[PDB]
Amino acid sequence: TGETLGEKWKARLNQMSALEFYSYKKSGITEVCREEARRALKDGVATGGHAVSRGSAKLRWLVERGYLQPYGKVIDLGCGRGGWSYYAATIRKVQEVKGYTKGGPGHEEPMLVQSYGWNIVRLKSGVDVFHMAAEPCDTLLCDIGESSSSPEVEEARTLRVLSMVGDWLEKRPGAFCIKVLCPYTSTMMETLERLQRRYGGGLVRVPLSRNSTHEMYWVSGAKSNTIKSVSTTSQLLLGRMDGPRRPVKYEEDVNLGSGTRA
Ligand SMILES: Nc1nc2c(ncn2[C@@H]2O[C@H](COP(=O)(O)OP(=O)(O)OP(=O)(O)O)[C@@H](O)[C@H]2O)c(=O)[nH]1
Ligand SMILES: Nc1ncnc2c1ncn2[C@@H]1O[C@H](CSCC[C@H](N)C(=O)O)[C@@H](O)[C@H]1O
Repeated sequence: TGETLGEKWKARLNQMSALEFYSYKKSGITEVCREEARRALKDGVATGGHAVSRGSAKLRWLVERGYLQPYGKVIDLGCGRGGWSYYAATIRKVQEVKGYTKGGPGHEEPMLVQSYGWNIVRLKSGVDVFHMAAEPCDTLLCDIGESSSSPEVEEARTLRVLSMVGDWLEKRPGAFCIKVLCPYTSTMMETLERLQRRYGGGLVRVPLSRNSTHEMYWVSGAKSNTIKSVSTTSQLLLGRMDGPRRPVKYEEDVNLGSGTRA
């Protein structure tokens, strides 16, 4: 014993055969159709309203449910191509969005499309956020966390993220959404519950997430129990390994429109 359910799921995950993992990573998950979005971005239709990545539909799913209500100044730590930034520009109460990513050889460089509100969005690449000082903001976004086959490695990097956002949350942002890659260890649930008492909010699982990751999102509009919501998600991914394979629930990708904003 000694293992959490999430630590049990990870061990079983690492022991699946090639196809067993292949047919499981998207068994029963929701997924937006990205075929026509890439073809228009590959060609260059910047005013078609196409999302730059799958991150737009994931963040949209959270906002269309009030899991957070962005407004005012928005900071997007780890913007990559800008899926979260280009969607936040379409929110009415949002007035300004600033993005920061690393980019480089093995990372995503920001894309410049013109969906609705593109003129208020800036994406500065080559920025290490862990060495960047925190600014006062209205809403804070963070989608940083690379996957590892080791739960202890995912633990360490997830903790590095939550310490970094500690000074950003200290700038009293009104709303926030922070990616929690590994929330299933004993220390994480201890850590997250400590940050919750202090900064509020709650942990949420997104159906668009693959079953190959235990990531959950720490949003400001939720008030779910720390240990209960994780264990519910740990049991979900475990139950999806045992039974028969399930189809993917496809849905239409988000369209962000076009045009400028004053
Ligand atoms: N048994 C098995 N487990 C894997 C494999 N690849 C990843 N896992 C696990 O998947 C976790 C995260 O996978 P990701 O690479 O981030 O995303 P993905 O679901 O694998 O998507 P793909 O890269 O297309 O396979 C890793 O931490 C590994 O623990 C594999 O090939 N076989
Ligand atoms: N220490 C760091 N500082 C700044 N950016 C980092 C970073 N570590 C990783 N990143 C970047 O953060 C990004 C997170 S993936 C972001 C995807 C985005 N939310 C979308 O919807 O498109 C990656 O592209 C990675 O290159």
